[PDB]
Formats: sequence, structure tokens, C-alpha cells
Amino acid sequence: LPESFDAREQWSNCPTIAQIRDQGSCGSCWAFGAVEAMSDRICIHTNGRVNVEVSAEDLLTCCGIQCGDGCNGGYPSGAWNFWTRKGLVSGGVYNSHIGCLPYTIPPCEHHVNGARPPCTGEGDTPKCNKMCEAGYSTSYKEDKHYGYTSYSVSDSEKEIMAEIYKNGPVEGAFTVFSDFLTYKSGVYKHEAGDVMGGHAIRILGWGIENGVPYWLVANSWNADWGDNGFFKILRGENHCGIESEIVAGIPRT
Amino acid sequence: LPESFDAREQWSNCPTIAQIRDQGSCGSCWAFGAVEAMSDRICIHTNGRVNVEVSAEDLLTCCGIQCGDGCNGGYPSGAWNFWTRKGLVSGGVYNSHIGCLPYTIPPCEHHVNGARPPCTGEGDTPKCNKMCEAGYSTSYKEDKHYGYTSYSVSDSEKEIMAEIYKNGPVEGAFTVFSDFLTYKSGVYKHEAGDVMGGHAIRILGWGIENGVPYWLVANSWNADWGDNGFFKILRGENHCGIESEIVAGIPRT
Repeated sequence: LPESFDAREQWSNCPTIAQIRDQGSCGSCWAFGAVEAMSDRICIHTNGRVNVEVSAEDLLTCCGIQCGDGCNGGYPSGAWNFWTRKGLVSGGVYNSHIGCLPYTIPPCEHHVNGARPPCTGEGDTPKCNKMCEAGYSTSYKEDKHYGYTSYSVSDSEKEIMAEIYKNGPVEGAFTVFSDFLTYKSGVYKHEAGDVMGGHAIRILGWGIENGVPYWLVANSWNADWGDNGFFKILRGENHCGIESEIVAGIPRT
Repeated sequence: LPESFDAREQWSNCPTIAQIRDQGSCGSCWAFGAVEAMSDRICIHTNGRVNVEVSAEDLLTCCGIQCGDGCNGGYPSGAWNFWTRKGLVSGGVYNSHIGCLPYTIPPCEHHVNGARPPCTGEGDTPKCNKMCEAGYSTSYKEDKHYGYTSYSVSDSEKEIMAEIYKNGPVEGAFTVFSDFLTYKSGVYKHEAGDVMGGHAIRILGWGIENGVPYWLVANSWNADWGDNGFFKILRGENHCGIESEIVAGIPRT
């Protein structure tokens, strides 16, 4: 395995890999890390042939109890199961009008200052509506993309790197302390700060910074939070549980 | 797989299986659900020839960063990793004077009106003394029991059932709402209450009670909580994430 590896470069023909979304005022990181990683892997596994943005909106709103409580939180491995059974329709970002169900919850500022309204944290979960927006070419049922398999990856550094390196970014989760909120650059090691619970992400690579090993991670807090929306978190120490809750899956291709 | 299965009935020569512990005023769920299931599995693996209580004190104090943060919470899969790498010693309950390092934190009342002192928030992780209790036959080192492998079990009802049936109890985890705390009997389905966090537990069976499928689970809040320290929780719909974070492991021979 390589000492450093970036999925964005390994499959540069696959643009979802490089994309930072914004979940909005809805705690649906669980839904975002999955559909981000599923998009990436539908592109990787058809070798470029198929490139969709999988709908964050379909997952979030139509999964139900097996996934969690929507905007209030949920479970990654419930998401990848849903994909495998009921599939996910396409849906681009808010107001993109791309795909069946683009996301209906607007961008907002996530522990940063900018032009977008502050995020407000409390946000209703949209009802499940099994219908593509007006204009879309196909019907909801037709637009479903399916998972062939889902699985957890064991807490093994070398096993996590081999899975990404072979098959694409993963969804993971980690415990979020308050000192993470203000990450700008470099490798995140939790030091000060209290605990704000566990949070799901997409892991898309690894590398070495000043000797400190790290994981290259996409947050779903828009591109103005952190390092253009990405963060590096310390690798090899189960640091804040980052090597504990890896889930992934192979598309029905 | 049978309609129902109890690890206690199946490996009745192994008494740790039926045993309930008390973690005291220390959020070390992660440690208990581990060392309970390893105890069972050492006993099951050896056909009962080896019957020890794996020390919750050793794992809690000596694991370090990879397991999380001691009495403030931690990660199950780091526990089982450490077990395969460093091993874990014998240690009975508080004042048991059984084994190398019994537990040094005393029993207390977890959300129930009994006679032990109420439990005193969370505590402070002890230091790691790599020395057994004065009076113990063997050295710390000579007292280590090693895991051969540790691994995550995927979010699959049938998979999780087959693992328990073939290898014995597993550690799991789930989100806790306020309405859990006053469980007495029957099958717990979350209907109301505030979140409190995900907490680690040991799963040791399943069955059906009045139409509803469940998991037989052991809490580490002593025997005056719940149904003799035990509870049942809805099975088959990833309820409070119960099927999402399953870890386990094989004892070294």
C-alpha cells in the first residue's frame, strides 16, 4: 500500500470524489457520508460509465427507523443496508435541479462566518415523497440505484487503507469535541474541549504530515468550513473512534 | 438458526455467561461489555476447562488512547484490539479477591431506589499498575489471556445471530434515551425521552416474546436494575442502533 493516497487523484474521472456538500440545518451526516461514498463508488465500479450524485434527500427522508431519526441523527450502516434493499434515486445539491430529488435544505454557515445564514441546528426531517421534481426525465422508481452488498470494516488501520485503495472512499464516524469545530489546517488531534457526540464522514485517503500520519476526510459542512471543507485527522490510534465505525458497500453494477 | 437461543442454557458449564457485573461510578461500559464477552468466550473456546473472570480493571486502566477515554467513555473495538495485542488478566468483582486485578470501583444504584449509595456521576480513571493484588499466585504478565482475532460483525440480523450461536456472546452498543432507565421487563422499544448517548452492552441471546423478536442483553448496572440486570430490546430493525456496532473475537489457544 502507498504511504500517501488521494482518491481524488486515483479516479480523477470521478468528480463526486472531489465534491463537498452541505447538509444544512439538519443533523444528517450519517446520510451524507453514505451518499457521497456511494456516488464515488458507482463511478469507480463502472469505471466512469455511470456518474450520478446519489440523493442525500431520498436517503434522509425515505429510510425510516432502520436509519435513525433523520435530521436528529442516524446510523451509517442502516443507510448502506437501505441502499442494498430499496436503492437510492439521484439528486444533486440544493437548487441544482439535477437528478430526481435534489436536496431541499439550504446551505448555511457551520461554525464559521460568511454570506450564508447561520445554520440553526434544529431542522425538521422532510417527509418521504416518492416523486422526482418537475422536469426530471424518469420516475422515482426508475431512477433508483442499488447496492449489491454492505459491510462493516474491522478496526484495522491496514484493512481500512486497503478497502479505500481497492474500492473507494468509506463512510466512518468519530466523537466530536468542541475543539474540532474550529479546525482550519494541519492534522487534528483532540486536545481541549468537551464532547458533542459522534459524527459521520467520508474518508477518502491518508498521508503523512510532518511525521504525523493522518486520514483525509470530507466534512459535509460546505467548503468554507475547515480546509476547503476537508480535514486531516490523526491515523493509527483509533483517535476519537475514527477507526471504529467504518462501513462501506459495493454497487449493483 | 433456532427461534430462540440463550448462551447461558447452551454453555451452562460456563458461569460468567449468567453473571451480571456493576461498573460503578465510571462510564466504562465499553470495558464491561468486552470483558464479560471475552470471559464467556475463553470458557466456551476451551470447553470449560478455562473459566476465568477477565478483568475489567486491566482493560479500563491499561488500554490507553486506542480505547478512548477511560471512565468518560471509550470504543469497544479498541478493547478487543488491545486484547489480541496486549492480552487481559483475571480480575473478579469488587472485594472478590479473585484473580490478578479485581475491580476497584464499588457497586452503586443506577437509576433505581435501592440500598447501595447512588452512583456518583462519572469518576476518574485509575492509573495502570501492571501488578496483581498482593496475594495472587502469578505475575501480571504470566496472568495474561490473549485474543487470537478481533473483528466487527456487519449490520445483519442473521449474521449476528450466527456469530453468537457459533462463538458465544458479543459486545454491542446502542443509543440510550431517558425511557430506557426505568426498564423492568418485556421487550424495550423506544417510544419517548431525551437522548443520553450510545452505551456498550453484551448480547447473549434472542427470542420471541408475545410476537415481538428481541435480543437478550446484559447491562452492567448490577442485578437490581431491569430484569435481574438484563433486558430485552427489539430485534430486526436496527433499533437504537443495536445491530450497528457489533464487535467480537476469538480467544487464543
